Amino acid sequence: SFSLLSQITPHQRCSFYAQVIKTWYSDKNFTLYVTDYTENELFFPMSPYTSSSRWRGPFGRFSIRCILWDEHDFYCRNYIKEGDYVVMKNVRTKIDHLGYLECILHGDSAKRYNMSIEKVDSEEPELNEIKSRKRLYV
DNA sequence: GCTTACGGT
Repeated sequence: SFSLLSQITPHQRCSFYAQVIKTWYSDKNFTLYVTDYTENELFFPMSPYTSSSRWRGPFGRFSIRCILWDEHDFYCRNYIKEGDYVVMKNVRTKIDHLGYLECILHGDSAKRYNMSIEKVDSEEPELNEIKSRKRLYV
């Protein structure tokens, strides 16, 4: 079952559709910042004032950081692009030191947890709520 | 795993 990002909670696995606002690969991991244009009280509040001008996403508590490790790194780092849509499945959630909720795709070569992330074609009807809610927001 | 809400690799 899928959840809107508004609905998800830390230390409970979740699946959701989202649009990618930001990517950044590093020597340690691959990070995404994603939104479905629903607000979560535990998300980081992005400032309209100090955010990078490149930030093509919403402000306030409307996006979430996703850390991708290992196999998830290697798969996505030169594949998932900013603006792309994704479905993420049975990902783990946790907080950072300041209490902000984020999600994590950790190593799992045994696939114990049935984790997956895959691109969704822009025209798929599954993305329609995201597109409308963006309207509402914009 | 994670100091970051940057960069453009």
